[PDB]
Amino acid sequence: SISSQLSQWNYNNNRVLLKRSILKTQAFMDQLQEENNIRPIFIAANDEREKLHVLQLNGSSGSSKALSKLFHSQIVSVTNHLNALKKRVDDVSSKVFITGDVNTGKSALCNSLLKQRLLPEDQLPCTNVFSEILEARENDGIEEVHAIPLNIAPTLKEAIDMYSIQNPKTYEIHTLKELPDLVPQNGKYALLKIYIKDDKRPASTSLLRNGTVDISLIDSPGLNMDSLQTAEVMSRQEEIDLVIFVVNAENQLTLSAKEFISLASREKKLMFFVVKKFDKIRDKQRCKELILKQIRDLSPETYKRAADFVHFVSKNGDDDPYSSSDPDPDFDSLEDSLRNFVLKKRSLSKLLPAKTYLSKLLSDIIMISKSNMKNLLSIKFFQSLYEGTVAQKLMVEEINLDID
Ligand SMILES: Nc1nc2c(ncn2[C@@H]2O[C@H](COP(=O)(O)OP(=O)(O)O)[C@@H](O)[C@H]2O)c(=O)[nH]1
Ligand code: BEF
Ligand SMILES: [K+]
Ligand SMILES: [Mg+2]
Repeated sequence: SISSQLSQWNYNNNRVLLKRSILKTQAFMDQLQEENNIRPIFIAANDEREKLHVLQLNGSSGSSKALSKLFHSQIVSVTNHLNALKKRVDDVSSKVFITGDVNTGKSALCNSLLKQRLLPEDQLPCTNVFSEILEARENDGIEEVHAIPLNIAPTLKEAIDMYSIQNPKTYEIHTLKELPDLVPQNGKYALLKIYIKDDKRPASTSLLRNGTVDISLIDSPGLNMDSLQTAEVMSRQEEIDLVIFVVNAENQLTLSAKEFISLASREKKLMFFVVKKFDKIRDKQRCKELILKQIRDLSPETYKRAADFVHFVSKNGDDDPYSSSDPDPDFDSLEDSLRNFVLKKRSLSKLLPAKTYLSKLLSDIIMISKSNMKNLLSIKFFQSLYEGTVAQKLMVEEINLDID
């Protein structure tokens, strides 16, 4: 159809423009890394309103060689993030990350979205290993679990990245119902690839076989369990396009939740907030007000669109209650907003994280440049960098993603 073809043509245009800005911005990062290597860069002391958005420098030239090394590792971190964004902008699929504190109902929500009791769901801490659900066409139609062993690479990210269906040395095969035995084994597995078919449902009601976009769901291990587990959730975030953040109604957004949201918000201006266990709350209106106020503070653009992105969903499994015909307008409304965001609003759902991150990073570089401008060799460098990064930020702000 016309409006579908129009979204595709707009999506391709925006993807071209963002890729171009990513490459230019990486060059500025490379230029800043070389300059700092020969003449360490002055870092100003920032109050809270003027704190940098992406370049996390705990230290300043007034109060803090060791500052130079923190800067270098900051640029490396940003470079890795820009590469991850560039991979995502070029990837046709949409990866959805379902995360939150332990025991908020993450796996129950994934079962809800898949309309079956597939992922282990339990009163006590359960999911210790990233569980990615994909349609089985990627695995030649075969429904099974590929369990990626930690011991195939030095780091979990590297184990994940060397997995190939074509190379059996990178995974163990297991049946779908071995999953309750697999998801606790974070001392053994980096990640579970869970391949399923959904052949009895039409594309209109099938999330994984929707017929226009390849989607995978990643069920996260919980926040606030272990330092290593939290660090892995923090870094998996930048390799995924969309976050669904799951909130326990009794606790609202805890400090561990806010630390994740605040880190993800460097690129994810928009994200879903799904509040579970609201059915248990006695003072429902006071609870709802608390949650909404925290979202306003942590994710103001999500708050403006709260009707599309904030949902209260009590569906859980503790005959299959996830494919039951019983009416559930709360879940139905979440499923509809998710499909609309992912399938129809691709420029926003896929590409807004790239624009948001570039905008904030260019801002930071603009601030550093202004701070480092009147050796005189260094003066000319920061004048060129100021003028170039200013122009690039204006170009990124030109890119209009709200065209669907
Ligand atoms: N009453 C109620 N129980 C829920 C809800 N969501 C999840 N549960 C239950 O809470 C427990 C934890 O769910 P689980 O999905 O394992 O949470 P996860 O650890 O965050 O993945 C399970 O017993 C679920 O059945 C909800 O909205 N209401
Ligand atoms: F019990 Be975990 F938060 F899936
Ligand atoms: K649990
Ligand atoms: Mg779980």
